[PDB]
Amino acid sequence: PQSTKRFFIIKSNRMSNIYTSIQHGVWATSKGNSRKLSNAFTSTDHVLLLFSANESGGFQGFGRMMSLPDPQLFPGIWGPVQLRLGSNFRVMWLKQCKIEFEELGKVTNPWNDDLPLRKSRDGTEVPPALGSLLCTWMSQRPSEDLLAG
Ligand SMILES: *O[C@H]1[C@@H](O)[C@H](n2cnc3c(NC)ncnc32)O[C@@H]1CO
Repeated sequence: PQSTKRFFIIKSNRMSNIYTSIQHGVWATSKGNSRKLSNAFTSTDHVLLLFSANESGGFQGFGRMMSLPDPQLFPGIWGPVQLRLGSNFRVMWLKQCKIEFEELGKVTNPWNDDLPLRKSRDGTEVPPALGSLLCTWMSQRPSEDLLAG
């Protein structure tokens, strides 16, 4: 499928990887999600990534996928978990913020089996009407210095 904008929820089990992503403009995901994001990148004008650390209760910001996975990009930057991930790709964070899932009220995702937004696994796609609004709301918040600490 070809389209203008697509939106994916990214989960991280460690805050340090979010900090590394922000400092270096890089991400990597599971091998299966890497194929999904790669297919989206080559078929979509803009692939937006909405970042939510595990057990953080919400989103820390969003960014645009800028390149395809590349084994030569920052090899091994995540440590040994690199072995369980696809290759690294460039991401440009467009906003760092704090928005809790609870602030959005009850929201479910029709592209993810009617699961609550807060129950999204890594790589979950959201429909464009919802994804666009999530990015708009994030952009309208004050920027948060996530690297504080
Ligand atoms: O639920 C997810 C998730 O939080 C985690 N995940 C996926 N991709 C990453 C990265 N990329 C650098 N860093 C930390 N955690 C990550 O994996 C589980 C699924 O096993």
